[PDB]
Amino acid sequence: ILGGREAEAHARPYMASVQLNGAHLCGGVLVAEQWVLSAAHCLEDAADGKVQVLLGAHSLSQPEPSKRLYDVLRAVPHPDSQPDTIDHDLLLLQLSEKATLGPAVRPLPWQRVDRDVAPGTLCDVAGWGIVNHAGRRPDSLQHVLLPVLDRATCNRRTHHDGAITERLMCAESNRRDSCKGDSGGPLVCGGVLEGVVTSGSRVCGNRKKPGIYTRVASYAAWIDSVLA
Ligand SMILES: CC(C)CC(=O)Nc1cccc(-c2cccc(CN)c2)c1
Repeated sequence: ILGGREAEAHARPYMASVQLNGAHLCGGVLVAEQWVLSAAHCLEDAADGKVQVLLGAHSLSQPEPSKRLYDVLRAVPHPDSQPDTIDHDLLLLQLSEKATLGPAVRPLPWQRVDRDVAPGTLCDVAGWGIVNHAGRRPDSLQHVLLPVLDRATCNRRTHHDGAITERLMCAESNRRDSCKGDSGGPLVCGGVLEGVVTSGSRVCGNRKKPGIYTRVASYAAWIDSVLA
């Protein structure tokens, strides 16, 4: 998260760190007792690494009573996701067991009704991704409020050039932005999960290249079907 602030410890009890070989790789969101939603691009290149999900965390390194590391039983990428596109970039991770629910570990309800978030609406984005242009990685969870950008402006030639489908939304990226290591984490509007961070492009914090988020409501039938 560029241009954000440290979050309040455990105020986002849905927040998950998706880990490869003991290190934070991607954000994720606890959406049911046994399932975490993240981005499909995260698991390309996992190949024989230890894939785990850290729940109940604030600091990645320091000990905390609520922190617990879970193994993944099953990972289900959306079947139309591909490494060279930004489309359908969702991943569902089934934990080895039901997560232990508590003040610091709780699922976040997600939008099932396919309606665009209105432009200008401020949405909360959180993660352990990099926090500046010198590559600094934070120890503790960061967050930022970003205004939703309307799809037609997002789709102009100077911005993302028709790439933003009805299944994607954008937010302003002017010095405040999701960045490397925030992928798969939550965009929350009205207290509900509306988006999952994705990227087509390496650039962060450039007004001309808005952040892109996969609209979970757009995949509501697929999500339900995998959760059953
Ligand atoms: C960590 C893997 C999923 C590989 C990957 O995609 N890396 C990578 C590198 C630089 C910027 C970003 C990136 C992420 C989230 C948002 C944005 C821009 N808003 C950029 C992403």
